[PDB]
Amino acid sequence: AQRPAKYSYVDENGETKTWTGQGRTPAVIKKAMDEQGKSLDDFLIKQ
Repeated sequence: AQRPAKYSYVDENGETKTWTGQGRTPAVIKKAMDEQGKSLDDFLIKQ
């Protein structure tokens, strides 16, 4: 608990849908790969 699941991303809404729960793959990762990793580190918000 009290730890990041794996990563996060936005798509349907401006809010983070999150990878776990019901994100998995293939999903938003398609667009990320299409734009050539436009959110590699940005997935987990801003460092």
